[PDB]
Amino acid sequence: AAKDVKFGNDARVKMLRGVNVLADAVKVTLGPKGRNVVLDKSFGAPTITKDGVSVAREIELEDKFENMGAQMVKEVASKANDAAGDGTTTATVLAQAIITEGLKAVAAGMNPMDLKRGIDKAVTAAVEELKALSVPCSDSKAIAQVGTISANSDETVGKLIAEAMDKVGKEGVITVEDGTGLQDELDVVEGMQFDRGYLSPYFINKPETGAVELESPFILLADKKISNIREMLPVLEAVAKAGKPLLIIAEDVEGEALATLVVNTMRGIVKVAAVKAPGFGDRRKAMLQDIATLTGGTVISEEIGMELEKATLEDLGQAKRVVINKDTTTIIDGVGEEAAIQGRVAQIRQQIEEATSDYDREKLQERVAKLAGGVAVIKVGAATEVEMKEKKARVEAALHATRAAVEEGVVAGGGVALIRVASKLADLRGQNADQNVGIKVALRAMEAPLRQIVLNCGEEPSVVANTVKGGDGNYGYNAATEEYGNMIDMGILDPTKVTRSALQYAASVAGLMITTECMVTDLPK
Amino acid sequence: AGGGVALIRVASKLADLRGQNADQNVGIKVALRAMEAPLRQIVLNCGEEPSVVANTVKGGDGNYGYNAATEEYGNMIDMGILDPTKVTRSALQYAASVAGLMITTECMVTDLPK
Amino acid sequence: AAKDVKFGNDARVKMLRGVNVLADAVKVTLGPKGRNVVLDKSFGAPTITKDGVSVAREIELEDKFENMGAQMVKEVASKANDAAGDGTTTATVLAQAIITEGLKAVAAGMNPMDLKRGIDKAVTAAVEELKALSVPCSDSKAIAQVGTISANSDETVGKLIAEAMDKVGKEGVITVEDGTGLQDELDVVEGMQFDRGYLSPYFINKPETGAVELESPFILLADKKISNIREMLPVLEAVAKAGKPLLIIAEDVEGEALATLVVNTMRGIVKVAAVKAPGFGDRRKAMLQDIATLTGGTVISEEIGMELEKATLEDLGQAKRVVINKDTTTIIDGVGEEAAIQGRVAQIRQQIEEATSDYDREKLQERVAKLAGGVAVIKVGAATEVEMKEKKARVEAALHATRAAVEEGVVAGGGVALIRVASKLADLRGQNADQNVGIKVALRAMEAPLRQIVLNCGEEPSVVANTVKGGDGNYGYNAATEEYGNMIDMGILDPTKVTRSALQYAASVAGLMITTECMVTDLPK
Amino acid sequence: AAKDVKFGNDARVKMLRGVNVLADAVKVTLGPKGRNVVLDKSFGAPTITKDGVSVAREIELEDKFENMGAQMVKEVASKANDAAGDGTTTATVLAQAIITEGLKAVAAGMNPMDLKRGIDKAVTAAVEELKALSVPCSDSKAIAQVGTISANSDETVGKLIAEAMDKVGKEGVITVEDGTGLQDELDVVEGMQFDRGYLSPYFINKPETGAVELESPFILLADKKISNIREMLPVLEAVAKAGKPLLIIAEDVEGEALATLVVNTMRGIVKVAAVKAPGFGDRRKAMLQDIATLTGGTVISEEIGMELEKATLEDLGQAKRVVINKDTTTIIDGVGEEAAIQGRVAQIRQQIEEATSDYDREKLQERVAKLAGGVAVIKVGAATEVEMKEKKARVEAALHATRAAVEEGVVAGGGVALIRVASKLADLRGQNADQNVGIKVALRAMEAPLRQIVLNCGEEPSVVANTVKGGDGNYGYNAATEEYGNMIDMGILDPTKVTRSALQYAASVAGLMITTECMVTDLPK
Repeated sequence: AAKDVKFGNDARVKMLRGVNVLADAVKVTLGPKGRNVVLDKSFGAPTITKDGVSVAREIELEDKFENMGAQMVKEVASKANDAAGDGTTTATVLAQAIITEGLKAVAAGMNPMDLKRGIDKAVTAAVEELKALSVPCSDSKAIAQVGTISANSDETVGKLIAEAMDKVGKEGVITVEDGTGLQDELDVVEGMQFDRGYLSPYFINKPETGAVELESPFILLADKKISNIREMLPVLEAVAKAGKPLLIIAEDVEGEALATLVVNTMRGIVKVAAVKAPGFGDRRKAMLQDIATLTGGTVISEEIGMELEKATLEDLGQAKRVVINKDTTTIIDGVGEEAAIQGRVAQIRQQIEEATSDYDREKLQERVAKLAGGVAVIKVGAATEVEMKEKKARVEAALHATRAAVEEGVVAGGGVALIRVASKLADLRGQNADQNVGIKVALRAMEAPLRQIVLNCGEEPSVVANTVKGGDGNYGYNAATEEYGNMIDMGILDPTKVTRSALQYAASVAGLMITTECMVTDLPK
Repeated sequence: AGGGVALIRVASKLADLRGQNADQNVGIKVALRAMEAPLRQIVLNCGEEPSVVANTVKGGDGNYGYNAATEEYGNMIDMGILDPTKVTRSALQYAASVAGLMITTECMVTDLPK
Repeated sequence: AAKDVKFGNDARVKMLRGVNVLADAVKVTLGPKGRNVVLDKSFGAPTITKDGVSVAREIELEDKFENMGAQMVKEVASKANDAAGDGTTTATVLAQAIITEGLKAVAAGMNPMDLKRGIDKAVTAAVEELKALSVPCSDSKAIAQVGTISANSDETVGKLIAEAMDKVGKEGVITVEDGTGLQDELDVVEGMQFDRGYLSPYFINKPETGAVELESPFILLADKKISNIREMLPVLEAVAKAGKPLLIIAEDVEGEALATLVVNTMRGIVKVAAVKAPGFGDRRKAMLQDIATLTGGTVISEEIGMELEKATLEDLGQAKRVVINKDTTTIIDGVGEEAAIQGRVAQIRQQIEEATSDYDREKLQERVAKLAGGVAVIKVGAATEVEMKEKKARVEAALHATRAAVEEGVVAGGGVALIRVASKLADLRGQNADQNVGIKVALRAMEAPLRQIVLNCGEEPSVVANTVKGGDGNYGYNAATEEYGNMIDMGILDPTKVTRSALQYAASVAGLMITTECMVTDLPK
Repeated sequence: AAKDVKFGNDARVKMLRGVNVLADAVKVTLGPKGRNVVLDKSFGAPTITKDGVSVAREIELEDKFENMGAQMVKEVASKANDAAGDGTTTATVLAQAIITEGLKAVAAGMNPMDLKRGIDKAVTAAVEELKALSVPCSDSKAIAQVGTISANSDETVGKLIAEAMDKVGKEGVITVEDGTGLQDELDVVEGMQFDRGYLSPYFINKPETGAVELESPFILLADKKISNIREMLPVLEAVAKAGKPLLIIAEDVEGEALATLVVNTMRGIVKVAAVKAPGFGDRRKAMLQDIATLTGGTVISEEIGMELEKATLEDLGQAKRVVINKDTTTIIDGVGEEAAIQGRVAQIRQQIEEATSDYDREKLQERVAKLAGGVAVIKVGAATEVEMKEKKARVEAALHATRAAVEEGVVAGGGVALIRVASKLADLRGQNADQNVGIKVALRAMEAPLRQIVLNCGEEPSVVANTVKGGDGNYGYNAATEEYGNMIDMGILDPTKVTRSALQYAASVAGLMITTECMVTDLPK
């Protein structure tokens, strides 16, 4: 209906002022000396937290425009978390910094399109100057130190992780279950994991992690699209019995039978979830077959004349547990006998011999790895339910950030990482003044994360920063101890992956906004 | 020659075209000066005075234009900057259709703001 | 009483918005393709003009602050006119240009104090790059061409001037009287001129020129300060008779007898005017003596026991006409007999022989020059009163601008002068970005004057400027003909002095304003 | 004080809307089928008239700007009347026409400065195309027909004029006095007339004509400026006796003794009036001498040592009547004896023999003419006071318009004159479209005057115009008879001088306004 449209300053100041809220309202839970943000709840008591993520989710403004802004940068930062395991709070505070100075420039008479390049250059450079500091993390000794710092100095964790990776390689699968009663457990089981997520939220039964979890469920393997729920019934009812939930893996599921299951397992009538099959094309119909052998089931395709109506509970796959992120599935321990599995491996092991191309080769070594190096399972320790559910968490967080260190290393955390990088590129230049500025902006805006935590401590950031700059190396300022030194030795660091993601995604958005001339939203009625 | 020149080119030749009464000669000048738009615009999305870039593309001939991306002139065709003819035509005609109708409208009838 | 006080943006935007009026309301009467500005009068018909000066005088805003700004820049430009003979309209439009971009900068985050330096450097440089183009004007042939272009191609004028300067040196005195009936007249008379102005306006009887004029007046020469009007009466009454006005030259005249005469010759009771004696110290009491011999009178000092009460009409000086600018007096043809004058010269001619220092020398060659090379008098031609009063004007304007060419040459007028200069200094830099910008601002702001006249012609300035830049030399754009070429040959030029003054004074102000943080005015009540 | 300033449309629409009143409120009293305009008076009854001049005087609007406009065009039209003897109403309606279409153009996107030229060309052309139709008026037969039509078909007048011109040449002086009792009288007396007006209004004792009249007054002839009223007393009192008024002729009279007499003859204490002497320079001191011999008095200059204090009533000039317009004096019958006058002529008659130049010659034949061909005096007829004062008027109006016919002929009046001219110049063109339009505008705007009178008759002007155009020659439309034919034969015509003046002055103004971008007036407080 009748829209409202704004251009120029207006269209932007709204965006700015709009993000300034999302920012200012998160840049406090920053660091160790971070403050509390109270998030009013409806029924019950307010929620008091310092989790910059939860504080974000609850942001949404009145003025349709301001909101629009604050709703974009909000949307991008969320991506950093999706990749690394943290940073979103950082991203957000970075973005704010660029945008604040960017728009301060644009409106001063400089070209937007250049300021965007100057910025992207200054970044593309700093992203590498950053890969410099990156200090490897390959030996299972250093892996321990990481997980140990991610669990708040709990040595028990660090080891647990290291012991796990040393069983399936730092490129393997790792899951965390619940404990059976004190004494941490660890063992390897036939499993798998592919890059597919849930088809729609709601299936979500654990809004804490933001994913789904089904125990001893049944799996549906059918090659084709599913719209007519009718095809389901003969199986959705054979699965109402035995009282076990169901997982759906097929070419896809559209609006009909989709919005159907989204409601049935919503009232509590047989819980089910679905996700697109793996990959596409001709290799799709093959990968899907592995999952079948892996879970003692059968593939249901139309190419051989099989219908979803003529399928009992025997033709279904089955495992002892499965998880499914926003964009990541993962099967744990399947019924498949080590006979048809070790044999399916032999068939694929030969597919590599009759290899005629490099591509055909790659996608085969991948298919095997996931199928032979099963999955790692860590059952957290214990001593009372309350403590068990707390360690479980610190483990996931640790394991996570660890993985991301193994990949691109780790670097002087706590805000230095950036001030360091950005202190070298002081000579970087572009083609026109309007681009040189697009840079200075991007640098001065990396001094933010630190300058902030130094502020959540009532200590003049003006200085603490100036001083961290007046040196070199991993020399930083420890937020907690209020004394300087080597940030790495002091145990203050973040995987490199994240300090990067946060710097890039922040840049992405800020850019777009600096190069925006028009906004179109509904009318305040 | 795409990227806005196509038009400025054509419209630069027809500088002698005339009609029957002043009120028609003007109906022309209007239509020409309005073809210098598309270019004059992209030249604006680059913060470069369109006033000039246009004037200069006019002060020549052939497929000589201004490359928006490179910020340097030359042969628009060689430089890989072009649009099928069909389109640069369609757009010029349909735009004309409408504008016409509106310029020859004396009455509008719509529901009441309630 | 209760003041209102503003700081920061506020204090400035008011100033800006305040000058934007004074500017935008004068930058139209610019050039040959200039428009008309109507200045409402009370009783009678509106005044229609294109004289950017008259349009200024009538500017004064409501909002005490906006007015404050517009009232400063207004005050400085007026100085250009005072020195050269034009430029004020230019100064004003220049000022606008700097300030508009300066404040656009300050408020963008740059240092004010630097922007001021960057600007002043960019100027101090361009001022010389300008003395380059300056093409001399010493031979009485080129002098003619100037006066001729200042009189709108009237050769008769150009000659008149040249013939005049060739009688008292290009460093002499020149005045324009009224004609006696066709046929231009020219002759030399015993006179003098010193750097002193009226003590207060009002004495002004010709608000057109803005000065005072007294015919066949009496002169008062007394060495001392005058506060008690009582001392005057014995002479102010001997001067009510004979019906001639009176000129006062004494050490000074303070609040008492001053605000006294300011009112007496206001009602029409004996017209009088006063001005500080010449120079100061010991040489003051001497210079003043020359004026006496020069005008057949006597000096009245307290050092010999002379009182202002005991002075008849015989002890008074007398001439046939005197003028007195804002800061310039000038005596024309005095009663002094060529006996005591040619003798006073002989006395001073020797003072130079017994010269012991370079200073003592200088101030003696000056005293003689003014006393020996009397004054030039040009009685304009005729043929009806209406035409006579029109040529008289074109002569003053011409003579004026000429003088200013003789001093610092002439240069490609009509806005090029500047675009030229400012096109070379493209490499000029300072110490910090915030100073480099203080420059770019000052250059881009010199392209204004032209960019404007090109606008009073409906021709895209964007181009006409770009094109005048894309060359070199005195190559410009003729506003009148709408065709390019050599601005000098085409007869389009302004004395160098002025194009300088206007650029400097404009700079002065803009500077101050860019370095202002507080404004203090009365309350809107 | 605090001014208000407007630019662009605003500055103009105000002016337009402002004139539209002055116009619309006068363009009705136009022609023979003209309507009545009621002009409220304070004390008494409203004034009902059709004299577009009187209706103008009483216009002055509220909105400072609209007024400004309506006050300019109002001021220029008044000039037409000053030269010719009519037209002001026409000028005003012309101006309106140009301005209305001009600004309609400017604001449409065309250049103002061009539109002004296009217009001025179209005029400069039409002004001549007009000198075509101009049909001579030299023979005392055609002169009669003119005066006769200017007196509303009263043959008696026409003759009176003709008989008068035939006594002092169509280049002589003619005045209208009051009658002595029926039977028109006519005779020649020693008099003179120069181009000088009253120094300030108020002296005006007959606000009907707008001039001054003194019977059997004394005259003051003094060569010099007069500021100190003191110099007067010894004579202003010798003139209080004898009870006769006084006329002042001197180099000039400034602020002092001026604002002095302006008040003394205001309370009724001895009526006096003053006017600048004739011409300037050296010939001024001579012309003034004639006036002396002419009026049996003596010249009072400072060059021979004469003071205004030492002058009785014998040294004063004297005549039997004098008149003084806005810019025209005129002496009637002086005491000078035909001895010193016929002798002064002989002295000047020789000045011509010893003639060395063409200029010196001219100004001598002029001095004699005015002095030898005295003045004509027409004492209107009678039969009751009321009718006598009515004929007197019709005579002045007639005599006037006649003079103006003798000079530049006469042409098809009643609005055709213009439509005719403007119908030929249909091919006239300029340099750019924006100038061709500046023409079309100026032509279509000449069809106004007619188009209007045709409207004050409820007859579609659309046609009557179209039809007068569709022919040629002096073929027009008679407003009164409502039938066409030869406008000259039908007795419908206006001196050429006026139809010109009105077309030019109207153009002048309209121009200026079309080329105005700024207005500056006081604040509505």
